Amino acid sequence: PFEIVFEGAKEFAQLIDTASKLIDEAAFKVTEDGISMRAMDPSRVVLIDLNLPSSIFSKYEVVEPETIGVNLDHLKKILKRGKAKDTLILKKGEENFLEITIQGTATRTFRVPLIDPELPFTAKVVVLGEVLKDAVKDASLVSDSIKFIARENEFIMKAEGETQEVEIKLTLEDEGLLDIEVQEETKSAYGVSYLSDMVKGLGKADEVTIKFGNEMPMQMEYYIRDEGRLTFLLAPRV
Amino acid sequence: PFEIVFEGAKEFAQLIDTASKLIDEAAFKVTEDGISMRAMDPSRVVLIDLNLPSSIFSKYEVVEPETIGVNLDHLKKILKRGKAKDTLILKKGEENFLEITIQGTATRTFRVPLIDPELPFTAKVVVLGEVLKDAVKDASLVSDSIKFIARENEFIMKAEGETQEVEIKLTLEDEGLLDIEVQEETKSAYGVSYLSDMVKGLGKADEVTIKFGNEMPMQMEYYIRDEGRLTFLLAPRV
Amino acid sequence: PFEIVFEGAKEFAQLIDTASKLIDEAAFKVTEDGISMRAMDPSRVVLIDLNLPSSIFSKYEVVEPETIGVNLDHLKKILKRGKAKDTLILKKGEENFLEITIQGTATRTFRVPLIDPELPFTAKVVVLGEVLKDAVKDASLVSDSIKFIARENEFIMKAEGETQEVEIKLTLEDEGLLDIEVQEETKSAYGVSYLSDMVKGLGKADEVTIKFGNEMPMQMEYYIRDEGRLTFLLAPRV
Repeated sequence: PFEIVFEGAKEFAQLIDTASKLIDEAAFKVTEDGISMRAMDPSRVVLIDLNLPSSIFSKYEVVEPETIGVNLDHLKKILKRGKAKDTLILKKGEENFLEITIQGTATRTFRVPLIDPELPFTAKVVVLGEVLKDAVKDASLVSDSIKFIARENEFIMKAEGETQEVEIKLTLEDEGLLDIEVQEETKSAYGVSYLSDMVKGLGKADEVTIKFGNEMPMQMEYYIRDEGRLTFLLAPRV
Repeated sequence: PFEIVFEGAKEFAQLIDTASKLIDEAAFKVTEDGISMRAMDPSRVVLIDLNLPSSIFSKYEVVEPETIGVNLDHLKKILKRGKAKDTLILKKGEENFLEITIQGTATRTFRVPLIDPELPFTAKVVVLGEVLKDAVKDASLVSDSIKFIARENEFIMKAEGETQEVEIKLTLEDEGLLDIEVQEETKSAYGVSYLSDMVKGLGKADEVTIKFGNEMPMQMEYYIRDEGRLTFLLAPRV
Repeated sequence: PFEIVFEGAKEFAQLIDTASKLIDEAAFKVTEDGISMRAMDPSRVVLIDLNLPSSIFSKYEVVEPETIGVNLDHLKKILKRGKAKDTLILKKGEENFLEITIQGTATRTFRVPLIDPELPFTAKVVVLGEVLKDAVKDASLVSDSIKFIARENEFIMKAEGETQEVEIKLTLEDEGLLDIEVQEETKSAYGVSYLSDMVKGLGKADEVTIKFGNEMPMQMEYYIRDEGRLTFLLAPRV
């Protein structure tokens, strides 16, 4: 059982929506420390790891820890009913139901039924969210895959298509590149469709840390409310 | 014959649009006191009564009273051509045509051809438009019908679906509930689809008066420009 | 070869988009004086003449003049990736490729492959863009053709449909009419679908000069960045 209060329903809705683009259903582990969730998309190409610490909730009361399963598609619809200034209350008792209350000008309570990484990276780059998002959109216009190239103090994203091509270079002098630590020239390619969903909802000024290796998965992480952690693991493109 | 001037074309367009969601054609009675119109939707579940007093028009000149029939679908298209700061001029002479002039940066004149409740309520509630609108949208996500429950100083709207449920409670202490007069516990259910169209265009801060009774129709009314009156009569759901 | 820099990617994207509504592919003549392009739509009803002088570019370097052909549909997609504050760089070397760089928070470079009026008008009218645009939209609601009537100090646009009609009159006293020079009463009709695309992107306060004659083509022109010239020649409706 628990009672968790989050200020800013819209923000929470956004997070869930992002997750729903890849995940249809998932189990949320609710502990005294926070809420965590891990799952893979249907194609088993993306792994998503979310952690929301109790510190981002205006009230976090967990009587006894518990894991709950929910349909994200159904969950998002309800959460999208909340506004930016609305407070969201998540409550769970004995029954297999989740009580979702949107409190604003009035109190609206929904009742929804509940259902039942150690990689040797050789490159780490920290870029601004705006840059990452633009790069992914540019690439989608030319190809279905985007190549990541990381060299000493240099980060490049390229996409090659039938007859078109796009390239985004970045150096320490650039405002988009905050940090870069490369042990050796690193390159690999990933599916643009996946990255599109991943960079969905991503802020403009938020810092995104990307780690990857030659022909190996990419790890992407950024924070929500500075404390919440959203980590993605994306397999390379065959 | 007449010449009626309304300041704010967009506002008028909005009113007509709302009406067009339920009504396809209707007769407008134009008298020296104002413009009135009454009609039922195709399913005969909703009755709409509109009254626009001469006081909301910047100029209201009626030479001789007259009833005119018009296709609301055609009417709305033209009215939607007007902006928020545009002045609307409605003129009618001898012929079976309505002259609609949108006056803004230029004068644009359209010519369109013309075509040819005593209930024993036991509950009256006055709520803010924002509350009513949110409640209807919440409910549409779970069911096709919404239950209205009114008790002494307590108003509740519930919707029960396959496995989901939504509930919105309201008390005098709530900002959404402005007034409540109940003679005895009153309950009934109505179709959400109808209420959706009815609460369409409804303001956020405007006061809506709802009157109903056990398993009987609901009367809903609110004002336009504080003087204009829009009254709906909605049959209970079978 | 050349290197042309334009401040405000979005603005350029808009111009190209407008052109793409009528033209699918076209050759741009790049000279030391500026960039010009002339082409006809598929139905051969509209001729478009564009001239962008070097003065509207923040940097205009043309080593050797050159004509380049491009698919506007492909071009617009890429240009739409630019924001209002982005700088656009167009570069061409030896190969049959156009290098398009959007420079903002980061530098994104696209590589796209390159592919290979003396009328006796009797009426000239200068009207505000807002008026022209509203008039075209009003007319599209009633007919597929709009009639232009120009008399001494009087300009009228009419559209007659099955049973509806629209009319927009303009005099020197009107704010929408800036100037009018008529040698004799002039009238002709044009296709609304074409005018819709032509008035696409057209500003609200920009001055549009229209010249036409009895049952003859209409010439429409307005400026982009006060220096750029966009001229349309529209054949009368049969």
